[PDB]
Amino acid sequence: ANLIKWVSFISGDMAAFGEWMKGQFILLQIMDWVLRGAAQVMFVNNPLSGLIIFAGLILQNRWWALNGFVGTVFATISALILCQNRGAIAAGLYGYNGILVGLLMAVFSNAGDWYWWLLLPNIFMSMACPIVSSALASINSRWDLPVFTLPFNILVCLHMVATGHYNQYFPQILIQPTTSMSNLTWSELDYAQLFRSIPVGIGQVYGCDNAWTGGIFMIALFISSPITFAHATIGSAVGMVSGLALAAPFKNIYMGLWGYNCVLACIAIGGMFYALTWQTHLLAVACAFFCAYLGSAIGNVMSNFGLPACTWPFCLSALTFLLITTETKFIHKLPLAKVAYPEQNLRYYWKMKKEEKT
Amino acid sequence: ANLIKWVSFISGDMAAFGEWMKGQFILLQIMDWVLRGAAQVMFVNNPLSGLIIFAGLILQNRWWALNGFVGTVFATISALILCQNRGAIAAGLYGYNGILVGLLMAVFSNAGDWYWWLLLPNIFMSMACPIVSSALASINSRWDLPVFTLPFNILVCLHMVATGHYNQYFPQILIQPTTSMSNLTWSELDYAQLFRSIPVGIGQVYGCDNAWTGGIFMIALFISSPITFAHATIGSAVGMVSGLALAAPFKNIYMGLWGYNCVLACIAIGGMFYALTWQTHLLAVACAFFCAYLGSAIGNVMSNFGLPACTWPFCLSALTFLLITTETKFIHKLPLAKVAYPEQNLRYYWKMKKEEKT
Amino acid sequence: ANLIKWVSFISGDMAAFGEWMKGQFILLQIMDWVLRGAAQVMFVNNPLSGLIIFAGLILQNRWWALNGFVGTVFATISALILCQNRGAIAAGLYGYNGILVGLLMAVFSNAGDWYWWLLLPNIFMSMACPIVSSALASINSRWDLPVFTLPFNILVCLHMVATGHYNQYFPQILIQPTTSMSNLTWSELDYAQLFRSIPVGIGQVYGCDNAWTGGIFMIALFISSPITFAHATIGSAVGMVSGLALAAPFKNIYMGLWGYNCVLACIAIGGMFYALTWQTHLLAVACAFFCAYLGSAIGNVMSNFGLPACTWPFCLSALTFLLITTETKFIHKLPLAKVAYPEQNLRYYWKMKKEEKT
Repeated sequence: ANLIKWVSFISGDMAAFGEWMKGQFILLQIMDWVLRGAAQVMFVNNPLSGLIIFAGLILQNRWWALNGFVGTVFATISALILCQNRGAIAAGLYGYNGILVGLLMAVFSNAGDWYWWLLLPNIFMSMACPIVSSALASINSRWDLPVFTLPFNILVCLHMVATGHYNQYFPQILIQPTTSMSNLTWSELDYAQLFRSIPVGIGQVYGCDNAWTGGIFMIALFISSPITFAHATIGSAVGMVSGLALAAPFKNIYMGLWGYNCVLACIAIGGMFYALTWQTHLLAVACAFFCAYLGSAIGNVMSNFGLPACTWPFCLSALTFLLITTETKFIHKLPLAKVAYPEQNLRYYWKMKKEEKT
Repeated sequence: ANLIKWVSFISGDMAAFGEWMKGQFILLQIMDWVLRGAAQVMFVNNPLSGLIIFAGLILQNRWWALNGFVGTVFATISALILCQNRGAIAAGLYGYNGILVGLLMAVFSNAGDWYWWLLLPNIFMSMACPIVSSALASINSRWDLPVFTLPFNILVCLHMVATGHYNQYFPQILIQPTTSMSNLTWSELDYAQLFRSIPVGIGQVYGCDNAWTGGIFMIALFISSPITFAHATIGSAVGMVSGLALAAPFKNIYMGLWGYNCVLACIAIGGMFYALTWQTHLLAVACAFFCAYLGSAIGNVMSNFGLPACTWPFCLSALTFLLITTETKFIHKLPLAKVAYPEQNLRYYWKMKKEEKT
Repeated sequence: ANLIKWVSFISGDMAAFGEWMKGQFILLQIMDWVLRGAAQVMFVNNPLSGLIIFAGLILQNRWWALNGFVGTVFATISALILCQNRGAIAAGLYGYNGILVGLLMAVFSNAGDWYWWLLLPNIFMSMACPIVSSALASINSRWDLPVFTLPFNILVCLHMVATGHYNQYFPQILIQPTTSMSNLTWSELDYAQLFRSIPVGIGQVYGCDNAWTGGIFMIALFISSPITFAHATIGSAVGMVSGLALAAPFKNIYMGLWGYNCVLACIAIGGMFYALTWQTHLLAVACAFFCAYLGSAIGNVMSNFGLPACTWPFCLSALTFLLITTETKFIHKLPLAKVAYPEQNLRYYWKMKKEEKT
C-alpha cells in the first residue's frame, strides 16, 4: 500500500507535487518548470521524468545537455517576461521548445564541443520560442489544435539556414541531397542494430543516438504513463519498418533517424489528444506510418536547403490526423483544455460516456 | 422527344440514375462511385462520362488505367471505412483524388510498365486521400472553399520526393532545374501541334499526352455539360497562348503541359463555383492566365526538388480567385452546399435573383 | 502660427487634402492615390511624401521609376475595375504593392534599361495585386491582421521564378546559393559605409541602393510622422548590427540588403499596428532583430530557387509579432479599422485609456 501511494505520487502529472510547488520560492518553481518542459518533449508532464531525461542527456553529451538546459530555462524566462500564462509555463508547455532548440542547435553545429558563442543564438532562439508559439496558437486555437513542436521547427530551421555550413561564426553540418544511387544489400542487414533502432529511435527525439539514453527515456515514459511508453515503442517500430519498406539506408534506420517523428506522432494521436480506443490506436499507427513516410519526404525536400527534417513530419502528420472530421463517435478529439496524460484522458472519456448514456 | 428525354437522363449529374443507384447492391454502388470519381477530375458528376474517361485512359496506357482504377476504388473504400460521408462518397468527391494519385504515380514511375509493387504505394496513398482531404476541409470549410485537388498534390509530391529518382524500390523520373539557355526559333513553330495542344492539354489533366484521349475527354465533358466543355477548351487555349508568351519550350506546349492547370481553373471559376456571368467568365479567363503563369512558377520552383507542378497551380489560382471579396453582386460565389454542374448552378442563380427582386 | 497651421496641413494623412480631393476630377484623384500608394510602402498615407519618394526614385534610376509608376497606376485601375473599395484605394492601400512590383521587376531584370516589353508583365502583375491582396485579406481579416506586402512577395516571386535567369523574353539576374566559405577580415570594415547602411537601408525598401535616395525617403518620413522616421532609422540600425552579428558579407550590409525588412518591421510593430509604448517599442526592436535574422534565413532558402528575399521576412516577422497573445494590456494591438499614422494611433490609445479609467 505504501507502494501504491508512492507510485501514485510519482506517476502522471504529479498534481500533488505541482500544488505543493505553487508555494515555494520562484527559483525552485523555475527549476520544476524546466524539468517539466524537458519531460514534455515526449508529452510527459512529470518532473521526475524530466530529471531522468536530463540524466540521459548528460550521459550522451554534456555540451548538448548544457545547451538544452540553457534553452529551456531561457524559454521559460521569456515566457514569464512576456506574461504568456501560468499553468502553461507551470506545466512546461513553454520549455520543451527551448530544450529542443538548445539540444538540436548543439547537435548540428560544426563549430565543435564547448563553442561558448553558440549560447548566444541559444539564448536568442529560446527566448523567441514563446513568441512564435503564441503566434501559432492564435492560428491553431481556431481549430482546437495544438502548436506542437512548430516553434522548434521554425526557429531551428531559421538558424541552420541563415547560418548554414559556410558562415564564419556559427557553422552547421553539411546536409546534401542524394545524388548517386545507393544499393541495399539485404544480406548485410544486422538484426541486432535493427531492433536497437527502437531505443535509439525513442532517444533521437532529443537528439541522442545512444541506446542507453533511449532506454533511460523509456524508463521516464514508463514512470510517467505506460500508455505513452507503449505508443512510443510502437511508433519507433513502425518507423523502422517504414524505413525498411522505402529503401532507406540501413545506417539511418540504425541511428534512429526514422523513429523520433513516428514516436512523437503515435504518442500524440494515440491517447494524448484523441481519446484512447482501438479505432484511435489504429489511427495512431496509421498516423505514425504517414509520419515516417512524410519524414522521408521532408528530409529529401529540405536536404536541398542544407536543413534536416527535425520534427516537421511529426507536426504535419499529427495536425493532419487531428483535423479529420469523422461521422463515428469512437474517434473522439479531446478539447485542449481537457488534455493531460493519456490515462487521465481515458478516465475523462469514460466519465463523459457514462454521463451521456444517462 | 424521346431524344430530349434521353439526353436529360444522360446529362448533368444523372440524378435519376443516382436515386436508382441508392437501392441496388453495395458493389454496384461502389462501381458507380468509382466511375463518378473518375469523371469528377474535370468537375463532372456523371457516371457515363466516367466510363468514357476510363475508355480514354485504357486507350492511352493500360497500366496507368489499372493504377488509376485501383487508386479510385481504394480511396472510396478508405472513405467508407473512415465513415467520411454519403453524398460525398456517393457523388465521387472522394475518388477523383485516388484516380489521379494512381494515374500520376504510374506516369512518373521509372520502374517501368507492370511494376506490380507500385500498387502498394497506390493502395496506401489512395487510402490516405480521404484523411488528408478531410483535414484540408476542416481548414477550407471555414472560408467556404473547396479542397480541390490538394490531397492529390500533397500525397503524390510526398511520394515522388520521399522515393525520388534514386531509391531502389520505387524510382521516379529525373526532373532537373533549367541550367542552360534554350533558344526558341519562332520559325520552327508547328501550328498543327500548336492547336493539338488543346485536346492534348485537356487530356493531360489525367496524365495523358494523347490527342485522341483528349478528344474522348472532351466528348465526356460535352455529354455532361456544354459549359464545362467550352470553359475547358478556353482554358487550354489560354494555357497554350500563355506558354507562347513566357518563352516556354515548344515541346512543352505541344505535350499539353501548359493546359491542364488552366482547363481545371477555367472550369472551376467559370460556372462551377462562381455563378456564370460575363464578369465571372472574364474572371475565369484571368484566373486561367494566372494559373498558366503560376504553373510555370511552380514547375520551376519544384523542379529543384525533383518534383513536377502536378495540379498545385490549379489549386492555388482557383482558391485565390475564389477568396476575393468584391463590392459588385455580379461575381457571385455559390455556397458549397449549392454547387453542382454549371448549368444547374446558373438555374439556381436565376431563382435566387428573381426571388430577391420580389 | 502660420507655420503650425501649415505643418498640420502637410503632416500625417493630410485628411483635409483628402476631403478636398474627394471632389475634383477622377484623373486628379487617381494621381493623388498613385502618390499616396507610392508613399505607403513605408506605412505613410501622405501625398507630398509620395511625390518626394517619386523624386528619389527618379534620382536613382528613371527606368525603375517609370516601371514603378506604371505598376502603381495599373494596380489602382485594377482595384477600381474590380470594385474593391473606396477609402482603401483612396488611401493608397492598393497601390504600394503595384509600385513595389514595378520597381523590383525593373531592378531584377537582366534584359537591361528601357526594355519596354517589361511593361507587359508589369501591367499584368500590378493588375493582379488587388486580386491576391483581396484573397489574402479574406484569410488575414479573420485574425485582424494586415495583408502587408504579401501580394508583392507572391507576385514578384512568381515572376522571377517562372521567368528565371534563362528565359529568352524576360531574363532575371542570377541568384545562386553560397557554395564556398567567405572569410571576413574585420580589419577591412569601413565605418563610413557601415553607417551609410542606415540611409541606404531605408532606401532599399524601394529597391534603391543610393544614399541620397535614402535621405530623400527619410525626409518624406519625417514630414509624414517623426515616430515613423525614428523607428525606420532604428530598424535599419538593428538590421546592420544583426548583419554584423551573423557573419554576413560586408558588401551586403553596405548596400542596405540587411535593413529594408527591418525598417519595415520596426515601423509596423512600433506604433503603426501596436499602440506605441516602451513595451511596444522593445517588441518592435525584437521584431526587427527577428526580421533581419529571418531575412538571412529566407535569402538563403530562396537563393536555391534563384529568387531573393524581397519582403517576405518583413511580412512573416510582422505577422508573427502581431499574432502573439499577451496577458498585459500595455501591448495593445489596434483594430485595423482604427489604424492610421502612429501619432494618431497613440492619440486614440490615450482616448481609449482615459475613457476606460472612467
